Order: sequence, then C-alpha cells, then structure tokens
Amino acid sequence: SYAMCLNTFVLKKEVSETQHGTILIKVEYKGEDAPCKIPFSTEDGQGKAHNGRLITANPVVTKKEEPVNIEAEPPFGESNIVIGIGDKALKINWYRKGSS
Repeated sequence: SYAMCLNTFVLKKEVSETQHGTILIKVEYKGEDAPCKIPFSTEDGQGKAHNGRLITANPVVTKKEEPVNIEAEPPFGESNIVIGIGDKALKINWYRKGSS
C-alpha cells in the first residue's frame, strides 16, 4: 500500500548473520516522506542485479525518528545489499557461506 521512500537511510549498527544465513540490518531514515516502503536490492561488484530477498518483506519506515530492523537473505558468496535508491543509497558488502 505504501509508496517508496525516496530519501536516505543511515546504518545504526554493525551488520550480522544468523544461523539461517540471513543478515540483520538496523537503519534510520532521513526523509520526510514516511510512512514509506524501504527500497531493497542486491548487486555484484560492478553494479548489476543479484539474487536476494527480504524476510521482513514489507519493511517500512513508520516514523523518521524510529529505527527499523530489516532481515534479508542475500545471495551466496559476495554481494552488496543496497538500501534506498541511487547515489546515497546505503551499500553493505557481505559474504554468505553455505554449509561444508
């Protein structure tokens, strides 16, 4: 239902990985257009799309002043999780291993 957030996000703490190989990301939003949907995508090193998905999966900013906890399942190996759009988007590099 919500439109996309068009502004910038800030990372509030160290990123971390769960047992299921999902990543936990805590962000704060710097725009005035909340409530809005958090734009989420994944990229390779040279900037082309990749194979990641949200677990939260309707992650939204309700109040600008209030952090949002995102859980995401990035692709295997190295990827860049991108939160927000364009330049200024937060980009988090991560390497996901599967089981030996």
